[PDB]
Amino acid sequence: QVEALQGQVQHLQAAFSQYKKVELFPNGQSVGEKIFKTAGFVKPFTEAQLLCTQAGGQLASPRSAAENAALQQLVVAKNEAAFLSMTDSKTEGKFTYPTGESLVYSNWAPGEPNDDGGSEDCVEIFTNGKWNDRACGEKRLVVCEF
Amino acid sequence: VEALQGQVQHLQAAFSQYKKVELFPNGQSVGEKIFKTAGFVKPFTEAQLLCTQAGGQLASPRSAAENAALQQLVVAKNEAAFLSMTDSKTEGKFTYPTGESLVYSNWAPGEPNDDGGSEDCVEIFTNGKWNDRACGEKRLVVCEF
Amino acid sequence: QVEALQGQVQHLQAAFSQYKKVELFPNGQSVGEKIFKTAGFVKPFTEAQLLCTQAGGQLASPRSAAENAALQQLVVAKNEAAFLSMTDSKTEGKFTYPTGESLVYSNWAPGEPNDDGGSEDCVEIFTNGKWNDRACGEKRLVVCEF
Ligand SMILES: OC[C@H]1O[C@H](O)[C@@H](O)[C@@H](O)[C@@H]1O
Ligand SMILES: OC[C@H]1O[C@H](O)[C@@H](O)[C@@H](O)[C@@H]1O
Ligand SMILES: OC[C@H]1O[C@H](O)[C@@H](O)[C@@H](O)[C@@H]1O
Ligand SMILES: [Ca+2]
Ligand SMILES: [Ca+2]
Ligand SMILES: [Ca+2]
Ligand SMILES: [Ca+2]
Ligand SMILES: [Ca+2]
Ligand SMILES: [Ca+2]
Ligand SMILES: [Ca+2]
Ligand SMILES: [Ca+2]
Ligand SMILES: [Ca+2]
Ligand SMILES: [Ca+2]
Repeated sequence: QVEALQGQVQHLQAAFSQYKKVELFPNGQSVGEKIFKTAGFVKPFTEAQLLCTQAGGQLASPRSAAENAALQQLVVAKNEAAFLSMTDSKTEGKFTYPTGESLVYSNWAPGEPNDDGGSEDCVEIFTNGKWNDRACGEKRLVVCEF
Repeated sequence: VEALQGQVQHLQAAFSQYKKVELFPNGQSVGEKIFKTAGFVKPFTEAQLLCTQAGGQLASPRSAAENAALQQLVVAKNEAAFLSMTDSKTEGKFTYPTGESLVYSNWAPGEPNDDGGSEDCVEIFTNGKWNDRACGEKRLVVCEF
Repeated sequence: QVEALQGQVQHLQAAFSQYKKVELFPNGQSVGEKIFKTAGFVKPFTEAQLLCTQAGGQLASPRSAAENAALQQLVVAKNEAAFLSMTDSKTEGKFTYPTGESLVYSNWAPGEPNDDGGSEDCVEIFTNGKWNDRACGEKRLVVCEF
């Protein structure tokens, strides 16, 4: 019986693995156990953030060079800089994930973050993978992670 | 017979993650039903063909809960969508594709009104309310699975 | 534990069967054990090929009338001719799959392939389903198989 129930499960694993690859083409990227997926359009930080959380995930939060490179592929493909989840709204100069935890990785472009105009508390990632603090009111590519 | 339970556990976790990814950003889950928009507009007939060939049917909200779920997609695309119901067989009596009569409705004030004497299809607005409309018009294609 | 486990697998099978239909709508077509999926946009051959391979698949390669007809439904729906994976770049006049093996099926339009202008080594499929050898530098609908 187990011999049969397992043949059912392994058949399922096979079909599921194929559908996973199909799902990620062409708006997603898998890295480790995390999955980045772009919505394809642009929006202000607040709305971008609400879209991701309501979908059961959150805004892209690269925690390593590999994750950042994975996210960059999506930005490059859509040719639109994207918003990350991190902000320094609570304490100027100190960026944190939505959980309040401090960054464990960063890829700031030379000269950033600079809080230009005295009001750049959000983060965007360029097609070259570098980060820049930007005003939360600007519209950027929406990319969520799951 | 335990390493098999380990596989099922891994599958449940992975499949659960994949479901969320799939629904973003064009689908809405509610109960055992799934609404998904194609992202473009089409006349009723073509819109209906697209859903049936895909193994489903045009959105058919049967409760305040399903309508709210469907409303989220319409609002997201800012484009009214077609429902599956029509009164083309018997004017004034809207039915599902199967044939049964509506078990739920959310008509806007004064609707349905067969305006111009030619509105046998139904569209749902960004506000969730329904309006009977000419089937030849082009509206957001949303199917249910 | 079996009865409780048989219930889980049954639930998984039911949920998966539903999600396969959801996934294929509206850019995919399933035929046999193969799945065709269009990215929705056009690109030259080299760019198209890279996109599919990096996603873990390859450009559409219909190996039968059934597969070709399924691929045709996508091209018709997007109203855009697509690139297939085969080319005769190595040996002029001899089309092969990415693996180098010879074609086991073809659906050439009358008179094709004609290596027009002596520079057509790629293949495109029209909305009517026929094939035509074309210059790889042209932009065509991107469709991958998994
Ligand atoms: O528009 C804001 C933007 O302007 C320039 O590009 C730079 O000073 C950036 O650091 C800054 O974020
Ligand atoms: O244009 C048709 C449309 O006009 C108005 O919006 C209303 O009378 C609707 O009931 C009707 O369907
Ligand atoms: O030149 C592009 C195209 O022109 C005509 O349609 C035919 O000769 C085709 O074989 C050729 O590929
Ligand atoms: Ca999908
Ligand atoms: Ca500040
Ligand atoms: Ca700041
Ligand atoms: Ca800056
Ligand atoms: Ca009528
Ligand atoms: Ca009517
Ligand atoms: Ca009306
Ligand atoms: Ca040649
Ligand atoms: Ca040639
Ligand atoms: Ca030719």
